[PDB]
Formats: sequence, structure tokens, C-alpha cells
Amino acid sequence: VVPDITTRKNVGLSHDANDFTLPQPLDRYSAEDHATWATLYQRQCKLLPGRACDEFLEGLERLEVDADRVPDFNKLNEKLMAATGWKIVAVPGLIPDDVFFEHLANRRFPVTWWLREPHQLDYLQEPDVFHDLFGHVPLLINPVFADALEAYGKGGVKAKALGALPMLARLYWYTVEFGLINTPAGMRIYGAGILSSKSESIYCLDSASPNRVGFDLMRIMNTRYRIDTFQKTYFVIDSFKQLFDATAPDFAPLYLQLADAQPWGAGDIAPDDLVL
Ligand SMILES: [Co+2]
Ligand SMILES: [Co+2]
Repeated sequence: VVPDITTRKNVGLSHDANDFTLPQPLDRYSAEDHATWATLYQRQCKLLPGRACDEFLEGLERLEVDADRVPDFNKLNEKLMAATGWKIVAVPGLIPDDVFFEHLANRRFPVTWWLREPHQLDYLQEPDVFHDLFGHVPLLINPVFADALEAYGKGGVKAKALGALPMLARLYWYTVEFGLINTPAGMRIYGAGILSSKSESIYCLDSASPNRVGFDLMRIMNTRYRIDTFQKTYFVIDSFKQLFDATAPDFAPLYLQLADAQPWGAGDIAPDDLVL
């Protein structure tokens, strides 16, 4: 057993014991880190036109996400706060789900502060600052998307009280992390896990292999996912409004009905799916 990357990167740093935040450690970014950031940024910006939803590419520009260095979170926050009242907060790496949703409930988006090493350029399993900031943050300037996230966050309390955090986590995964959005110009991507990826960005739109299924709240909350492979199923929304509107009803009876149900496997098609 050797220390994992999260442990190694955080040596000598602390974090709040309750909310897991710390000030962004600006001094810890090396020349190599800025170069790695610049390489990832350039790679994604070459790949994503015609694949990412237009709002994502626009958000990168409106927030002035740096092309050439790891961004200063405080500086980005000036723009994000003026747009939708959100801010990003630095965290050490993966945090508990209850803490994560509590941040979202308060319009704080947690971002892992450290970056993958150059040898991990192609892929990192852990979240890092490229995935969290480049992948997740640009859409937070869209007020409908931002409201959906806040609503997910507020749902954390009820989910925790009912032992249903994993059901809310599935909704988050299949929307915020791996969601597709249909447009008159064809299918586009809004999931951050795809937007920061070297290759999943290609597969999710070009391959006949994955299922593309119309968004359905109950179906999604009853669907397993895997973290270590490309998604076998992507869920497709018509608009960010659909995401927000999905949060309108009381989730409590949905959780209880699902508590004793057998969940769908990551690759299953349910009898009632709208398959696209
Ligand atoms: Co700790
Ligand atoms: Co993510």
C-alpha cells in the first residue's frame, strides 16, 4: 500500500473538518501543472466544438477560464458570482455526498484543487481541478442549469434522512456528470465527466454502442452506474428547463418506492424507456 494521489497532493495542508474546504493553495502549482492545464485545455477546446453544447463553450469564455495556467478560484468567482450568485470552493478531492449536496444547496461548487500529473494526461480516475473546474463550472453561468444544481443540493437533506443519497447521486451522475442534451443541430454534451474526457466525448455521440435514453427521473434514480468505464447508457434532456422542472415534486415517495426495487444495471434498457 502506497499513498494515493489525493493523499500525496494534500501533504502539509488541512481542510475544514465539517465542510471539507480550504483556501486554494496557489503556491503549490508548479510550472508542470500550468503546462498540464494548458495541454488539457487545448486538447478539449480542439475536440469539443460540435460536440459540447454551445452554452458550455460560451461559459468558458464568459468566466474567462485561463487557457494557459490553473485558474485562480477567487478571480473566477468574481465573474461567476455576478452571473448566478454561485462560487467555487476548493476541496482536497472526493468529499462525502452529504457535504457535497450541502455545498450545492448554498450555491457553492466544490472543486478539487490539485491537478493530475502529466503521465495521467489521458485519464485520471479521481476528480482533479481540470475535471472539476473545466468540466463542471462553465455551465454554472446558465441560470436554469444553476437553479437545477441548487435544487439537487437542497434535496440532500431529505435524501440523507431517508437513506436515499445514492438515489440522488444517480440523478447527479446521469445529468451533471454524463448528461446529453438534444438540439435541432443534433445531440450535444453537457455532462462534465464527458466534457473533460479525451475519448468519451467521441464515443458518446459517434458510437452506435451506447444506449441514448430520454430523461426520466424515476428510471434514472433506479439506475446503477460504473465509474471505471465509459457509460453504457446516456440520458438525454430536451432542455435545462427539463432538469430544473424534474426537481419540482416531492422526492420522498419516489425514494420509498425505489427502496425495495431492483435497480437497472448500467447497460439495461427498461421496458418503458424512450430509446433515441
Ligand atoms: Co482529512
Ligand atoms: Co464530476
